[PDB]
Amino acid sequence: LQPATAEAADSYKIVGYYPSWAAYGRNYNVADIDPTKVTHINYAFADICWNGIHGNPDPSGPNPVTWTCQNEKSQTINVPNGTIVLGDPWIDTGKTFAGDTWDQPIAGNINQLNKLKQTNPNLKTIISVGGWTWSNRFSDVAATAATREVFANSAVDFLRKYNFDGVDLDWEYPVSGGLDGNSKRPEDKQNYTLLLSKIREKLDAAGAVDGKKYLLTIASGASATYAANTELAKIAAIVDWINIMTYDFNGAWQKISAHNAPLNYDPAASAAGVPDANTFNVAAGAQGHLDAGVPAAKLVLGVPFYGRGWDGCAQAGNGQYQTCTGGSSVGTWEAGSFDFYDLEANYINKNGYTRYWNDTAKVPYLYNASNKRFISYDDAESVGYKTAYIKSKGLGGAMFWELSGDRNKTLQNKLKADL
Repeated sequence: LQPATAEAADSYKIVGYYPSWAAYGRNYNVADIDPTKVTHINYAFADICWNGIHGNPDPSGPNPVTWTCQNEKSQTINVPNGTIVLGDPWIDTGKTFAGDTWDQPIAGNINQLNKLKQTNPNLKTIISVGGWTWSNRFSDVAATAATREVFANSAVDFLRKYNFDGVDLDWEYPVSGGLDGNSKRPEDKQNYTLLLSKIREKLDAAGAVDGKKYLLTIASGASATYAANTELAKIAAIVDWINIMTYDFNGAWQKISAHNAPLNYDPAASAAGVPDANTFNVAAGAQGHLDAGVPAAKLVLGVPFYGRGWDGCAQAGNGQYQTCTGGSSVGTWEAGSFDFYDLEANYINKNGYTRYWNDTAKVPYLYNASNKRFISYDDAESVGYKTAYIKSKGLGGAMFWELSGDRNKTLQNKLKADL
């Protein structure tokens, strides 16, 4: 091949999440990933040790379980409070896969991520810490110098041991929001910035020693409250980029149906009383970061490779913005949510579900008139509007949750084609 012409686009990021638990019943393994579709993979998740255990027993979350803090062999370790630990040692580093032999330090999903690099040397891997279920100790870590130091040094340790290229903090969320059982403080706003600065300090030193650049990112909330509760301009100066979670704006937890990731404001949503319709859309979320002073190149737009549904929605408006009986009792792996590949096989203009298009919000939805279910989702067309927005605003690229939900690579192919 002739050496290809360089274009500004050559530089968009495509950051795909891989959830560690996909390797269980979902039967979607790291080795199933096509690395050519992404620039970075965020591995979800590592956790934080506190008093020798980790996890979150909050019963309002989907996985109310704790475990001892362990090493890569699933043996209990004694580490200081605030240490980043493997979230699920067995699947992360213990299970063997094709190519593994007895004579290697680690196996599991993480070694398979490193194999994807060997085969696809342009790929970078990033460990994501936290998320919805494991955000309960961030406030405690960020609250004092000593635990910020422990956490930052442990991020270097983890990256070095497991050959990650970077670390990503998914604190959901500083100050307010997230699961009720999360530790929270007003000072989370300033403390988060200092946590990030300390991590950058340690990554800068480690990179100088190790002969490389280590990356630091966060996943941010898209609401105005998140922006008010964080120092986005200061964060942006420290991190390599921010992955904004421009999705989960509406879902099975509310009675009025609406969109998971509407791109633009639809006046009809406000007329319907959809909570926060004015601001709960992708463009408003991204614009809030730009308005705060986040450079566009440091803003990577989150895109969902799943939808959300409701049961018992009236026929009016084809189910859209209607007061339904509740969240959908059906879902691909958990009630209320639908992976895109499942939608492709079983729902989009199939089995009584008819597709409709909201041309203001620029997203599709399904309504089954016989059974009254409504599903908001994203498809190739709506992803195309989201990439058009990325390009128009000069954003850094796209992030998506998550690889196992896009099994046919339909949405990945769209991102690739557009970015």
